[PDB]
Amino acid sequence: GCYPVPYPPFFTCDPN
Repeated sequence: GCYPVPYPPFFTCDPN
């Protein structure tokens, strides 16, 4: 699952 974040990178993704 990937969701937006405040701190860069703005793209986050889980290890699963």
